[PDB]
Amino acid sequence: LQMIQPEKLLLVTVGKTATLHCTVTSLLPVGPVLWFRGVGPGRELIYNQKEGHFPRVTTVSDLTKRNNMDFSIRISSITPADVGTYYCVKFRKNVEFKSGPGTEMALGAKP
Amino acid sequence: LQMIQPEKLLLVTVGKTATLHCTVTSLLPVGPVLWFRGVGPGRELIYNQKEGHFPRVTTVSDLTKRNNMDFSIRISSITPADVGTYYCVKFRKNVEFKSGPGTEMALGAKP
Repeated sequence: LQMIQPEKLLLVTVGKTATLHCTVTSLLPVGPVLWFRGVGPGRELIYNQKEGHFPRVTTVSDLTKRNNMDFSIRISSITPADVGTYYCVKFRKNVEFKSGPGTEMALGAKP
Repeated sequence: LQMIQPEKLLLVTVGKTATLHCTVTSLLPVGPVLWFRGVGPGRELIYNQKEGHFPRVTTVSDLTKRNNMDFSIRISSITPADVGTYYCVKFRKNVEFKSGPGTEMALGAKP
């Protein structure tokens, strides 16, 4: 199982919706995929399919589909507060199993 | 009519599929949306819905839908040759009507 995050970095501007791409290369082992900003114990939960309310986040694909492998998310209304590295992380049934390499979100000036 | 490209820059690595996002804020005037790499007379056509064959390119949404406003594309198999600024451009029936601000694709080292 690999957690693929094709984009190392996104440069976004304030107000935009940013899409963070993540794919899994295997449907087993069984477990949820979570999104976090940062690593280590202080990291922030960004999305959990399993449960919770994430009003700024939507999923590109239907995570409840049996053979879904797309864990990409859209985060709306980006502010300077959102800069960081976002990790797509697979858990086993929970304990962390594998993490993606992270996608850095950086903030840029409007054209 | 605005041509929105939320991401100023994508840092991608070799072999990845990169997604270039573009949305139009209006369905009129009538005309096709093309993708180019670069600006000016020397610019390279990257995608044309109207016609042509672009084996490395797929569209995120169905461009033949009446009320489609999503002109985002996926370019597979990125190499250093793909670095540049990609512009989503609306034509009128053709003459260029409006361009997006461009999304730069840069190449990064693998994690």
